[PDB]
Amino acid sequence: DIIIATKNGKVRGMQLTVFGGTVTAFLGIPYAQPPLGRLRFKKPQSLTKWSDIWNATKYANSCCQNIDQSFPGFHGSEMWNPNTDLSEDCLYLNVWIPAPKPKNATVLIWIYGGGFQTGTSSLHVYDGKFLARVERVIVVSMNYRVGALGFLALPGNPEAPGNMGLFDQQLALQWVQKNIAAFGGNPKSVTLFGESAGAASVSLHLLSPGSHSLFTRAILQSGSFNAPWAVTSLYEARNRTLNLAKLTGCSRENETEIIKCLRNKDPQEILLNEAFVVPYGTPLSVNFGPTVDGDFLTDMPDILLELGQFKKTQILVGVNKDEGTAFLVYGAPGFSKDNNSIITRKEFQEGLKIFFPGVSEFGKESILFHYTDWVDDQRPENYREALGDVVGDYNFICPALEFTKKFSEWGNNAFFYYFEHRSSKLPWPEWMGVMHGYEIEFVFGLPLERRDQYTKAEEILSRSIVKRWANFAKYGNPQETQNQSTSWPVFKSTEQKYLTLNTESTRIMTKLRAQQCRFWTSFFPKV
Ligand SMILES: *[C@@H]1O[C@H](CO[C@@H]2O[C@@H](C)[C@@H](O)[C@@H](O)[C@@H]2O)[C@@H](O[C@@H]2O[C@H](CO)[C@@H](O)[C@H](O)[C@H]2NC(C)=O)[C@H](O)[C@H]1NC(C)=O
Ligand SMILES: *[C@@H]1O[C@H](CO[C@@H]2O[C@@H](C)[C@@H](O)[C@@H](O)[C@@H]2O)[C@@H](O[C@@H]2O[C@H](CO)[C@@H](O)[C@H](O)[C@H]2NC(C)=O)[C@H](O)[C@H]1NC(C)=O
Ligand SMILES: CN(C)CCNC(=O)c1cc2c(cnn2CC2CCCCC2)cc1Cc1ccc(F)cc1F
Ligand SMILES: *[C@@H]1O[C@H](CO[C@@H]2O[C@@H](C)[C@@H](O)[C@@H](O)[C@@H]2O)[C@@H](O)[C@H](O)[C@H]1NC(C)=O
Ligand SMILES: *[C@@H]1O[C@H](CO[C@@H]2O[C@@H](C)[C@@H](O)[C@@H](O)[C@@H]2O)[C@@H](O)[C@H](O)[C@H]1NC(C)=O
Ligand SMILES: *[C@@H]1O[C@H](CO)[C@@H](O)[C@H](O)[C@H]1NC(C)=O
Ligand SMILES: *[C@@H]1O[C@H](CO)[C@@H](O)[C@H](O)[C@H]1NC(C)=O
Repeated sequence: DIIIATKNGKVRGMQLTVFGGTVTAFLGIPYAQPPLGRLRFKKPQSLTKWSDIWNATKYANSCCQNIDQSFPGFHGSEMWNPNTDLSEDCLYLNVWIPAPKPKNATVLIWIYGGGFQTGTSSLHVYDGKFLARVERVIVVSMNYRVGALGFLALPGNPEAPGNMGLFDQQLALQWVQKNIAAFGGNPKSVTLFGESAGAASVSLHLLSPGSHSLFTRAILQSGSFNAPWAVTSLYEARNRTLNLAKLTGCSRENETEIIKCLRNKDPQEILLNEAFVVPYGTPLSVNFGPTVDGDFLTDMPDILLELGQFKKTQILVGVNKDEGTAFLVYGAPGFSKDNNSIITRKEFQEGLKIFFPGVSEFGKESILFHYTDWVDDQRPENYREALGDVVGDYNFICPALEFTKKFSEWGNNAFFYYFEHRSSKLPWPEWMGVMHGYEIEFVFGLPLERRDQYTKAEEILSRSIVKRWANFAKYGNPQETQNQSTSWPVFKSTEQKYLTLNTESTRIMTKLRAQQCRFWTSFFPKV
């Protein structure tokens, strides 16, 4: 029996057998007043103590959110949908400490992704019990608000200021500062890590001053704030807020009266109208996301980055080979998870209209120009592979590289990886490759479980990734010093070296997607 006393009360953990060892899990610790009733849309209010022993023995409610209904029954897409009840009462976090209780352990804090509209910390692929067991780090994850309930913004108006989901996270980071010492964790050695919108959330904590003192280092997996889907403009955020007010009858004229009106609508009514607040939509459409609120973010983050105004520390940043493929079966004509999705120039051109709806005819032509100079015109998958690369280079790879370039320029160590291993278990078709989101199980040491059908080569690759991530977290340097591993160079805006992760040879390469990213980063922004 194990009971930790937090500043707000006592909490009872539970015991987990992992790899002939024992990990203690604390699942579902409240970290704020439930944002219910008059607290909907407002910032997370601090929590009143409890006298009891909170039985943090089961994952808490996931936050309200629309569910991806594109592949019922299919574990490839369903493994990402929430696996506890949805509920506005969802501000909870989890703690995996190694047993025997550590003394002064590095803390890893996981922020999930999901387009800022979806996600939950209780996913099987976010299970921190492995990392605690193998590397004796403490893993913490939290649920934060998503969609309108977590990112609605009427600027200046505390009734709905924006970035509430980000403030949810930041209140969790602070819970860890005030409480993790009781769990055997060193609040002075905290590494934020996250994926996709999680990764972009991590970058926004580097920029936000109120986060400066809540963490030590940062890890950005397939995502950063300068990604085109990541920050909403103050204009759009109001249009999207008001358009939502029409669709729900809640359109008033006193702004606060509008918010008053939405607080009395049902979570399902708000959930069901979010989709239409944009006039056109793409599969990469963050309807309600981060904005420049003058509280969490003081200015347009693209400026803060450019002018060095961020927490000075080490970052580890990477992306997956085929970031873009998953999105093609959510709309692109001629694509399917269930055939080889060979497509034509005309199908290719039509999918550009799908993925860049507001872009001029010449913008769409320029994308076709820079991705169809076929080295070999014979290949039939030319246009299929091109579109995946379009979406992946524009939405994920290039913004990650540009962020690492820019952030390293102010003198901090940065390490870049390129994950190129396709899971031996992966349930999606082969034309999709190394998909967005499918390094996460390797980062969390799930292949370390030999009773899971992963190959032995995958066991090692996970084992090495878990070592590298932990060393980065403890000592700001992501090396695997013992097993004669390939050393991981720092990323310098000059030479731009990165590490490839794979089951065969881990190599050191240079200037990833240089041709493609000069286009996306210098030309295309101007069209
Ligand atoms: C700001 O919002 C208006 C309104 O959008 C319409 O109403 C919403 C509730 C939602 O259902 C949208 O799809 C609606 O279109 C936008 O103006 C609309 O623009 C679209 C573009 O296709 C047009 O078809 C509609 O008829 C327009 N309706 C009105 C009332 O103007 C406007 O474009 C939005 N601004 C931005 C920057 O997105
Ligand atoms: C690949 O499949 C797509 C998707 O269509 C569905 O999936 C198939 C596996 C099969 O069950 C189809 O009958 C399904 O409808 C096909 O795209 C369709 O293509 C036809 C003709 O090309 C067109 O009328 C439809 O509008 C398309 N629908 C969608 C949703 O894209 C595509 O033709 C298949 N291509 C190859 C090369 O196999
Ligand atoms: C990385 N994790 C975050 C993976 C989780 N799902 C997605 O990221 C995703 C979601 C998508 C789309 C297009 N529309 N929606 C709708 C969402 C958002 C709003 C309400 C309905 C649900 C595309 C993708 C990309 C995607 C899908 C499956 C997958 F295996 C890996 C992936 F990369
Ligand atoms: C919280 O849990 C208390 C003790 O839990 C029970 O006993 C221990 C030894 C374990 O076996 C555990 O799995 C058992 O459930 C309960 O006595 C107490 O009522 C619980 N409080 C709640 C659920 O509010
Ligand atoms: C815990 O340790 C604190 C300082 O050490 C920290 O850990 C190492 C790994 C580095 O990241 C370093 O920067 C950190 O400062 C002490 O101040 C603290 O009192 C220690 N507490 C206990 C209970 O051991
Ligand atoms: C809007 O309504 C609120 C709630 O009564 C009120 O306090 C606020 O001052 C109003 N503002 C205007 C401009 O009418
Ligand atoms: C190093 O190699 C041994 C086998 O010689 C393996 O059991 C161990 O876990 C490895 N550690 C890593 C890759 O971090």
